[PDB]
Amino acid sequence: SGFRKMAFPSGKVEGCMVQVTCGTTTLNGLWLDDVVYCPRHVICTNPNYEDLLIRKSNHNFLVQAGNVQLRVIGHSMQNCVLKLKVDTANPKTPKYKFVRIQPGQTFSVLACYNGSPSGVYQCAMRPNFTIKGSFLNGSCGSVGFNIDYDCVSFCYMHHMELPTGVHAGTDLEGNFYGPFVDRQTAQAAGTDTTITVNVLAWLYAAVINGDRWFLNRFTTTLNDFNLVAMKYNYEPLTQDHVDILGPLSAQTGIAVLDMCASLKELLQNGMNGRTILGSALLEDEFTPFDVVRQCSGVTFQ
Amino acid sequence: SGFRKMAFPSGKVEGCMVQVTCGTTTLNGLWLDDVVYCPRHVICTNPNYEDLLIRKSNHNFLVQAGNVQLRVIGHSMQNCVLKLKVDTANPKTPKYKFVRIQPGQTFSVLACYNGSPSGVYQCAMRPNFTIKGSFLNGSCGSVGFNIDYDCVSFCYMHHMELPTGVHAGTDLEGNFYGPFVDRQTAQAAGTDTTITVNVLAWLYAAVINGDRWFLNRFTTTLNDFNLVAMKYNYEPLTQDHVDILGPLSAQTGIAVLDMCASLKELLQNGMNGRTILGSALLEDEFTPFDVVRQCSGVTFQ
Ligand SMILES: *CCC(=O)N(CCC(N)=O)NC(=O)[C@H](CC(C)C)NC(=O)[C@@H](NC(=O)OCc1ccccc1)C(C)C
Ligand SMILES: *CCC(=O)N(CCC(N)=O)NC(=O)[C@H](CC(C)C)NC(=O)[C@@H](NC(=O)OCc1ccccc1)C(C)C
Repeated sequence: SGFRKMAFPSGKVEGCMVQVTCGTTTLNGLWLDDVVYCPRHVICTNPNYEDLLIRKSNHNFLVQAGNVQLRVIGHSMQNCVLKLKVDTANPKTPKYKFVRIQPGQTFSVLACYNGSPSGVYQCAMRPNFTIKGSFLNGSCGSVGFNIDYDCVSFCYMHHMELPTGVHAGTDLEGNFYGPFVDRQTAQAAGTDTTITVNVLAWLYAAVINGDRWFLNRFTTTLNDFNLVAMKYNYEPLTQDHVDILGPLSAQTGIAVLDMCASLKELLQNGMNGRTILGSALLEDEFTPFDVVRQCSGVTFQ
Repeated sequence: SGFRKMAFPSGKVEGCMVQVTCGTTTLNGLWLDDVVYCPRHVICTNPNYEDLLIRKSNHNFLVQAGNVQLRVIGHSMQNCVLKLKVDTANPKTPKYKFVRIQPGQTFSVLACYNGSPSGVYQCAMRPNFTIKGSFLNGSCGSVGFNIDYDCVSFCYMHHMELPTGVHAGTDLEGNFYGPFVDRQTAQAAGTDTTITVNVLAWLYAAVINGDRWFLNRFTTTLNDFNLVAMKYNYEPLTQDHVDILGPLSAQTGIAVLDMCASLKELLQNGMNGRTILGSALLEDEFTPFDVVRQCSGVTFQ
């Protein structure tokens, strides 16, 4: 027992991280097979990146993999990522896929500086397509991922920090999550919501772990719950959401709509001093899969 | 910016994890050079472990390192750990040290099942020598660690779960943290406290990240603060604690005793609906070093 914001082991990703330097810009690069993927704003000197990239050579790009020079033999822009063809394949390349995630889904971030792993932490993709990350200068190029047995599902690469301290990047094809662009404009995250199905998943994590004080005798229809959800800036709850909670429902014996009734009183009455899994807030950054994995015993290799 | 419960990259530890099986017990083993360290209750069949270990052979112990058999050529008890001498050194052994930590200090846990990494998360050693971990059956043998440049400071190996859902283990010499033993008795964690210097470190993390609403014009002496600390089951604050916060003090310009005054009103008045770094609680599982590392940019390799 216990419940913790837990990341995937980072070792498979640590082996793909590299330092890309061209001009006076240094950022992080992701090395898979013979390509280094990195943010295109590593390119020298409002920008017309196609224009600025024709102006570059291969030798402009200094790729450090630990202590080893990586000779770039080609380059190419893919949306907002750069793809640097190097003469050596990464012998540590894990099995991988580039998969775009939905808001509501979570991933682990390996924050990196100068191609060196710094820390690992778990995030979710916010309804407004930002992420509440932890990133300093030089962190761009650091990737978000999930593991599924032995396969690394790369889903995010980090690009910029928005004025609210939240973070914006792209999937690994260079397509930004959300209405964000890799320049300097007055960009701001849009109004965010709470991920209802994630909060419900976490209430089931609380019940699996013996926290039951918020449980209750009441029930409610889907439509009535949803009337209280929007009132509190919570995402609508769909029937699929309810089916995805089925396993947690059936394991704890609490009907999904019954757990909704409890979320209703929690939203309407607050938490009256108590805590749920050591939190005084309704946590929304655990999916039903995260809960089932942490409270069943699933591994990865 | 941002502030997140961040772990060290786990890759260096992932490479040391192995599955130890003897009898019908399977747990996790830590493979460094030619020794596998593991909890001694892997031993077969209230126990007199010296008695039960003379009754074992080397071949009793099945060590799996991924897909590879590891031949045990010797064994030995060290307090509550077992040391299994194997015929092959771990070529992935990082530079390491076995260091015992103090309550108040933090570490990253690589939870493992059957010798396979499952997740990584950040913990602290509670004042009562437990840890609020996240562990299921078969997790014992999983280690806690810190990284310092390239060196892995192993500090914890996990052994058991206490009735409150909190966790107890040993440093890597087999000496338990706290008055806990590796058998089945009516053991229970003792009354815990809050790590004051850690909460103050986190208030500075909040101020470094733009959360300032709890700041205030007031000051207080050390003795007066400590009168309010004990009243709220908070650890006493020593002068050394204040010196260890010096850098955070000097970086934000807020005197340590001034930050104490703010912690006083927070304890006495609560948080009045607001949140600090996205928490509705006063967090105590970040040390001053954790804050400085996350809000300066430090890496490890
Ligand atoms: C690649 C460098 C890096 O490490 N970045 C991540 C920084 C972080 N803390 O997440 N990325 C940047 O520093 C980028 C570099 C550009 C070439 C993309 N710049 C930023 O993220 C700035 N943010 C920003 O400009 O957002 C748009 C904006 C501009 C003006 C007013 C409001 C919003 C940030 C200030 C460093
Ligand atoms: C090594 C097996 C393992 O995975 N463990 C970690 C379990 C966990 N969730 O952290 N360890 C155990 O299961 C140990 C095995 C013993 C051989 C050490 N057992 C426990 O942790 C039990 N806890 C326990 O007995 O605590 C003492 C106690 C006994 C009776 C009443 C109150 C307290 C636990 C019930 C599995």
